[PDB]
Amino acid sequence: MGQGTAYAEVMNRKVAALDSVPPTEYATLAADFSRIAAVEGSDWMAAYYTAYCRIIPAFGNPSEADRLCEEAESMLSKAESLGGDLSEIACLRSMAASARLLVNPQERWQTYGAESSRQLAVALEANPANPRAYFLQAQSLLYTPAQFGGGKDKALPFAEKSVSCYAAATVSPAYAPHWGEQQARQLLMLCKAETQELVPR
Repeated sequence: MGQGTAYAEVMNRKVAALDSVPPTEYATLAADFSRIAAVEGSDWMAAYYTAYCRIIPAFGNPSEADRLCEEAESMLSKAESLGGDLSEIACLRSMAASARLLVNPQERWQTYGAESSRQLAVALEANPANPRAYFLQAQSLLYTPAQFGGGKDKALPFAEKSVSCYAAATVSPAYAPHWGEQQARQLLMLCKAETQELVPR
């Protein structure tokens, strides 16, 4: 609709639909972000979203999660090469390892779990204020099968951390990633399961 020709505007519409559209349909959008990245005038963010659109359905697609990881990883590498936010792409990389882990959630812990953990450490180091970095940490710790010495107990500060960050998350310029906001919020309930009565005020 209209010539547009603006990198930010093209992404603004795509990102807005991205939240609304089912994760299965990310395949359509991944291609578009990739198309944007191929053309000049694009930024690392286009690569970020391209990988994102592959990684999210990867969790629900163990059939070729590893193969789609290859595409996502290459795009992520481009983001890293350009000099974009390391933490944001680190978060995507940890998820990719996690998605591959789901194929065999009994033996993949040693390698893929480690990959996710390694990337998360990178995410926290790169951007210590990153909500997604804490979110993934809380999620990983919550669902830790005692392998990493985790548990909801260790996910307690991480779940609250990510949520606390979203509270101040103004979001800029506009097409900045909104994903994980709702997930972190519900994750906290899962992480604490405090269920403390607080109706009276």
